[PDB]
Amino acid sequence: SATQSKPTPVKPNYALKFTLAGHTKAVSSVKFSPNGEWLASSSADKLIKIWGAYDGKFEKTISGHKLGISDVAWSSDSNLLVSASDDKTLKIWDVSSGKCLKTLKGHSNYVFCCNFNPQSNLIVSGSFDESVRIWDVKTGKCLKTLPAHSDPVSAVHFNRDGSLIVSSSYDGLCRIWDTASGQCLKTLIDDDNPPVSFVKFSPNGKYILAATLDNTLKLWDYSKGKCLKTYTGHKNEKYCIFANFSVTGGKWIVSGSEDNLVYIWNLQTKEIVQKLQGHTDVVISTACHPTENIIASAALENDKTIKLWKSDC
Ligand SMILES: CC(=O)[C@@H](C#N)c1ccc(Cl)cc1
Repeated sequence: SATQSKPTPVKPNYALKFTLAGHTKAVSSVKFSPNGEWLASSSADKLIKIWGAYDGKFEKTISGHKLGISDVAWSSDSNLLVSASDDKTLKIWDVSSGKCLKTLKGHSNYVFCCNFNPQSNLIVSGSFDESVRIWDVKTGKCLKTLPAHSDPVSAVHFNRDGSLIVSSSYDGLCRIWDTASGQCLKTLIDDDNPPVSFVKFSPNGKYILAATLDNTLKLWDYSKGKCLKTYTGHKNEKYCIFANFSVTGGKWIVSGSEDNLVYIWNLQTKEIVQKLQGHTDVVISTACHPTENIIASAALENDKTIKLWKSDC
C-alpha cells in the first residue's frame, strides 16, 4: 500500500531484568548462542558457564582449562563452544554434555580471542604470542599459523562466508586475511597508531568495527579504506572491550566501558542513545541477542556478574 511507512526511530529503553551470579573472578566474555536459547560466559575463574538467554537461569558449568579464560564463542549450530585460555590452549566443547572434544595446542602464550567460521569447520584464534592460528574443528589440529602482528592479538573474526579473517593488535594495526591461503590482503593504518583493542566484521561483512585505546570506536569501509562513523563518549584506554552491532530493533552500536556503563549509540547519527547503569566494575563484554531486544553485559572482578537487559524496541 502507498500508506506503508518507515516507522519513526525510537530510542531503546533497555532495563535490567536479571543479574547472573556464580563466577568467582572477573567475567571476560559473554555470547548468545545463534539459536537464541543460551548465553555462554567465560571468566578468569577458569570456568565457562551457560545460562538461559531469556530467563538468566544457570544451566551448567563447563570446566577443564588450567588457567583463566579470555573468550568463548559458539558454533553456528549452537552445539559447540570454543574457549581461549591463559593456559595457552583453546578447547572445543560439546555444550550438551559439557565435555571437552578437543584441546587446540600450538600457541606459545596466552590465547586471547577466538571464533568459529560460519561453516563452523574452522576456528580462528589470536594470542599474546602475536600470531593468529587457524584450526580444523574436526581434527583439532592447527592448519595455519599467521605471523599476524608485532604485539598481542586482541581480536579475530571471520566474515559471513568465512573467506576472510580480520585481526587487530596492540601494534596499532588491523589486518584482513584470506582464510584459504593465510595471505594478508589489507592492512589498516593510523598515523597516530593507537593500540587496536577490538575488531569485527559488520553483519553483512561490508564494514569493520574497530576499537582503539583512545576511547574511540570506528566503522570502516575496508574495501574503500575509509572511516564512515566514529563513536565516542565512553572510556576505553586499557582493556580489550567487545563491541556489537545491535540489529533486532533500532540499529545500534553497543559497547562496555571502563566507567562501568554499557553504551548504546545510534549507528547512523553516532549519538549516545542509552547508558546502562548497574555494574560495579569495568564492563568488559557485551552481547546482543540474535532475535530479541536483549543485551548481556559482563564486568570485572569487583562485580563478577553478568546482567541481562531488555528493551521494548
Ligand atoms: C540485519 C542488519 O541490520 C545487518 C545485516 N546484514 C547490518 C547491520 C548493521 C550494518 Cl553496519 C550492516 C548490516
